[PDB]
Amino acid sequence: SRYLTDMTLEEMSRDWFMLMPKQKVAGSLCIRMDQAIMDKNIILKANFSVIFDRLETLILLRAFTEEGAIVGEISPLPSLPGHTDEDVKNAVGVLIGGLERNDNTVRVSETLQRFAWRS
Repeated sequence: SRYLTDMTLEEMSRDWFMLMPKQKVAGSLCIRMDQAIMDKNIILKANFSVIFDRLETLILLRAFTEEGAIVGEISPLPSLPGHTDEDVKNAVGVLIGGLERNDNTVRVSETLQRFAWRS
């Protein structure tokens, strides 16, 4: 599989904090985000494996503000016996929705919007 990423090697490994922590689990993927963050522009970016540009498995997804700070993450449990597009889609619905309720403008990367929004 090729690793396909919307974020750099630095960004995908960068550690972060939440001023107001929130967790919800959808798709058996843990969505973690900072509820304090409001009105900002955010880009959702992922790091995942693909087999010839078709998603195999999400590895990690992070939401970055225009300030460059990570303000959210979607991470699978490292113990799922399979993976579906629907899992990632439902989890992206949690993260976009929480940010949107906090009035943020939410952008989605080129590949993420295919398998987690158009699917």
